[PDB]
Amino acid sequence: SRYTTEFHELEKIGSGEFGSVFKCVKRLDGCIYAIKRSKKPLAGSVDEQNALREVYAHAVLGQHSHVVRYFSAWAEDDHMLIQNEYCNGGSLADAISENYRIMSYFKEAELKDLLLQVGRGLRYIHSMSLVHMDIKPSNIFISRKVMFKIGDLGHVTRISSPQVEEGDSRFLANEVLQENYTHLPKADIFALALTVVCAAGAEPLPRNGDQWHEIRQGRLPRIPQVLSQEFTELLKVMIHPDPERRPSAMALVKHSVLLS
Ligand SMILES: C=CCn1c(=O)c2cnc(Nc3ccc(N4CCOCC4)cc3)nc2n1-c1cccc(C(C)(C)O)n1
Ligand SMILES: [Cl-]
Repeated sequence: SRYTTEFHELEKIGSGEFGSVFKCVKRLDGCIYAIKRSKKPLAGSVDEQNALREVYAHAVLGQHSHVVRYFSAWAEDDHMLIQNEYCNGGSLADAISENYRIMSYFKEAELKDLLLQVGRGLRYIHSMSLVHMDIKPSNIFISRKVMFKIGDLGHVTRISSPQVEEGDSRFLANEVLQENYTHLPKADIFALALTVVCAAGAEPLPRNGDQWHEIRQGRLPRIPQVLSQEFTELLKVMIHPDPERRPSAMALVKHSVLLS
């Protein structure tokens, strides 16, 4: 078994319908990797398509400091395995949860730094004519003096040849729900805005109903902390009903409120 042979299992760091993810040390180089191990999905199924989007996403992407690095992927024992960079700070979701537990928080300064860094990742992905389509706190990973990296490329698709498996409904732009895929990069921007709103301490986001529509009308959820009217205005325009009014990733990373 390549998995057993090449790696030693240290700790389970994820589990779900996707299988499990393990912190592993690679015997040859002594480095830590995050390795996802899943039942090989039924051929011609949602999970296979999702799985194919991820491998073929790296085929295009390669390497960037704000995208979780991919090293290898293989299949054995009717399981599939993908070997990714290990980010020692867990996901933004874990960090948000821990903030609530010990009652800490991300400074506004740190919200802007999160926005800029994930923005740089998106700028790169979009420049390769791809879109992530599942930006949310659980898919942003932290290396710790802090690097935010975009992970979980299973929903990644082409801009020009749009093939869309919808992301989490809590972070999903209305136009994607309306099967309008003419500006998918702006759907990532919408989701990033709500991701920062979660980090800023907002209540849990709605999965549907009134509050869900209220957000897609361009109204931010309640943020309990003191954010400048200017940083707020940036987050508001990022969830603009009209996706063409939302800034692109490249406009985002060059925005004044973010510099630097
Ligand atoms: C290889 C799979 C994707 N993935 C990375 O590329 C990837 C890269 N880095 C870390 N670092 C890290 C993650 C959690 C912890 N915690 C340990 C204490 O309990 C709370 C979780 C610590 C480190 N994780 C990564 N991944 C990971 C891990 C778990 C779930 C998932 C998904 C599939 C999105 O649900 N992904
Ligand atoms: Cl666009």
